[PDB]
Amino acid sequence: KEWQENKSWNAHFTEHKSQGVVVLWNENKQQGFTNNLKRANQAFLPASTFKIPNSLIALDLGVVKDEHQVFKWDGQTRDIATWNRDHNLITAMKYSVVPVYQEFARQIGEARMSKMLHAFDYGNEDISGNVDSFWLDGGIRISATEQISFLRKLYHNKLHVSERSQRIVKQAMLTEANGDYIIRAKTGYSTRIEPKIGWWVGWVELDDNVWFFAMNMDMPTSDGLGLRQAITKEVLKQEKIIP
Amino acid sequence: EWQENKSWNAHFTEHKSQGVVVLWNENKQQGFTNNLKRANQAFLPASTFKIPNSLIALDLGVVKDEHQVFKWDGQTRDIATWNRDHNLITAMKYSVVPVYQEFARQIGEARMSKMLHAFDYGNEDISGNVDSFWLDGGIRISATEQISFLRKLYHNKLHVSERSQRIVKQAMLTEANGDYIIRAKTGYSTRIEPKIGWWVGWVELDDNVWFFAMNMDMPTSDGLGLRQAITKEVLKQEKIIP
Ligand SMILES: *C(=O)N1C[C@H](NOS(=O)(=O)O)CC[C@H]1F
Ligand SMILES: *C(=O)N1C[C@H](NOS(=O)(=O)O)CC[C@H]1F
Ligand SMILES: [Cl-]
Repeated sequence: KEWQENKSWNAHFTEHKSQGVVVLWNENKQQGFTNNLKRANQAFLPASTFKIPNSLIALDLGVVKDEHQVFKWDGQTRDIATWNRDHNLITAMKYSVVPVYQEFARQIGEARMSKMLHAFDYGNEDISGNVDSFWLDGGIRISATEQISFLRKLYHNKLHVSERSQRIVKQAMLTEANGDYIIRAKTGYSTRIEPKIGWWVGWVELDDNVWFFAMNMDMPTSDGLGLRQAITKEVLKQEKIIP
Repeated sequence: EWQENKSWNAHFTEHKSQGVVVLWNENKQQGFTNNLKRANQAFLPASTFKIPNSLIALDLGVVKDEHQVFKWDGQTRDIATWNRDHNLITAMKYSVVPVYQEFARQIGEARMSKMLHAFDYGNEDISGNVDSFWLDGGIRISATEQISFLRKLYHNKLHVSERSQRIVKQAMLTEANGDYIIRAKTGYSTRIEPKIGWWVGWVELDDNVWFFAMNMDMPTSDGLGLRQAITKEVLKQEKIIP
């Protein structure tokens, strides 16, 4: 089959009194796997996973020159300590620094953002709402399977932006690497509009294959945020993708 | 500019080993070593030569990109991971000599010689076979010369395309987590005394980069793990990694 439902993965959610979906895509076999085919195709606010396309657009338009360019703290002190400092594209991604990406979005502006998301075939392509918040409380919606379609294009340098912009964002997505695998990914937490959900989207690079992944889960409180990565890794371990 | 810290000798002594670690603090423009003399002694690069080889092969279009497949020739060699297909990422990870021998042949002596001059790489001498000179030929490079070369690569200042430099830095990816990223290449000079192990690269932190280059005497393959282990003991002592 091209898509396979594996309800056995539901145990990794229920074991934590959680609900959500993991979607995997085996690039060599062109085969997908999920615990929940319906939720795999349900569209949600992307929240901080939108830093991938936002970074790409900012780079391709020269809003961001390169991964070294420094974005000065605005002096407004905020809840998350790591945000109250200067950043570059690498640290802004790592610490998911909202204010930096709000400024990128304002400099990209409404018209270029809407055109680029259409060029990317990104989710419902709807940027209705505030130009500097629509991915957290506007009209944009993307499903786990749509996140995978977008990430496969980025992985292959097939998005309609320069190869250089694609290579810089994939560098900035680096999360973990050892002698067994490389993960390039981005977390999100949709907190403003119900339902509150966590995201983790990206891919696992092996020696001879790539496994794309997109997961979301109900996230009523920040208490469960570590389960985004932990449930994903339980599934990757079950499927013998990582040791 | 250069500070000798003989207190690091304990990390070699403790493992009944001899060698040099060179660190470079990019933000402060300050270098540190256990041994100024050995830091400036030139050795065969062995598999550390895969960095400049990769760069030249990408810049000339001998390698199209990091996905291009180099087919196994069906000849069983001693290192099991070599006996299969590779791309640039796995060829570097497993240090696959046959792949790089073929790159060196397609590049040719003339283009190889000019590019190592452009890189100011070691003694820029490619005497010996086009496809072994880094293991038993004329090319030699010191730990301090590795750092100069790596700093250029890190900044995209080598005389090759930006694209070539980014692709090789991707191929050098060795380890990453929430505290650091290491981009590096191992080597083992086995043919001509002194038999040594290399580990060269850098540690990316949020707010700085620490370049490193280490070699150590390696009389048998037993000690190869010490290249990374001793380097990490020094990085942990200097509070660079936890
Ligand atoms: C993004 O989804 N953000 C920014 C910040 N943290 O994001 S992340 O899940 O840690 O990557 C707070 C949640 C939301 F506003
Ligand atoms: C290069 O140094 N090589 C190739 C191979 N392994 O190299 S490495 O130390 O693992 O990078 C065997 C020794 C030497 F010929
Ligand atoms: Cl990378």
